[PDB]
Amino acid sequence: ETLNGGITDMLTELANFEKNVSQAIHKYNAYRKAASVIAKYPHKIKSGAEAKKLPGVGTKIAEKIDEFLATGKLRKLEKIRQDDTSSSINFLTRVSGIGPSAARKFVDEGIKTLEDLRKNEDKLNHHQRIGLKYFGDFEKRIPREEMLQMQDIVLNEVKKVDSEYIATVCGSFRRGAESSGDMDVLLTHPSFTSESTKQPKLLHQVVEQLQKVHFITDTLSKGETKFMGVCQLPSKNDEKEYPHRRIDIRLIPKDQYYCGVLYFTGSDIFNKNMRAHALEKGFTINEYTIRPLGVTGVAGEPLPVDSEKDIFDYIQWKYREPKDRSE
DNA sequence: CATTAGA
DNA sequence: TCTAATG
Ligand code: NA
Ligand code: NA
Repeated sequence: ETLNGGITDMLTELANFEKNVSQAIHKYNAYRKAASVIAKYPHKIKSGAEAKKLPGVGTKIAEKIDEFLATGKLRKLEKIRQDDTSSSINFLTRVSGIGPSAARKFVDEGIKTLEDLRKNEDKLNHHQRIGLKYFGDFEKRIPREEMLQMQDIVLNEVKKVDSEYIATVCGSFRRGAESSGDMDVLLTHPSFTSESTKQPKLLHQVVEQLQKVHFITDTLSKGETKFMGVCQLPSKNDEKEYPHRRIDIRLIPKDQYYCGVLYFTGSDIFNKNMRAHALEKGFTINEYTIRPLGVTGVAGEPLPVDSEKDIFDYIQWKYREPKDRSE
């Protein structure tokens, strides 16, 4: 956590680099397990050798450990950091739409800068057009103060269209968070669950609603169960307009909400942990259900969930307010 | 890890 | 169809 730090940090820098600038999935994956393992290690790694005894700890990495140990640096690290090309890839990637693959290809052609990107908005697809457009607003944090604003409105039309809908705004937002990156609406309806062959409209109707009023301003992607877009809070009585916000709304069988909700609310640690517990407690937890464990090794049969509680109760735990789902 | 664009 | 990008 801090004794293993530099090494893990360097190693991660290292993986990441292969993965993006290069297309070295393997090495990348090498750097990572190592980074994983050296990380677990209970002692100060004092040399490559010591490190090396580890699993996944090859000669190439160990070698890298020494140089890092001896001098507070690493050439290859220094070299890459410098690399205008590699820098370019890292950068372009921030555009929402742009991944490593496109990142390379773009560079290839010579689009390294934002400006470049613009000059060639044609080379870009709708997703990346928008990504490009709201580049600033997309990088910006979301004050909870706004979160409430957005949350508010959302619930309004939701109910507006059909009183029957149920939306929850999952994430850190839900976990008290002074700020969030994007809003996550989990949605369901009773007229939709596990079997009941959809009602795509269900998603549709609302998106439409949200748009109708001007909350939704752009569609990044809309499928029959996962809408991915942009939104914005009415710019008041002028002088102050709102940043374009990332928004995602997903449909869900009313028969899987709570777990889903449970789940997407986190935190990542709380989940894991809770999850780990449900195991002792003879269960199985996952994004959609909760199954009773059978001795043979495994088992099925999704226990019925009406609220975040049911799940709790099931595993017989203390209902934890989202507030304190921190871990 | 599953869902959507796209080509 | 596969292959990329999101989360
Ligand atoms: Na080894
Ligand atoms: Na990106």
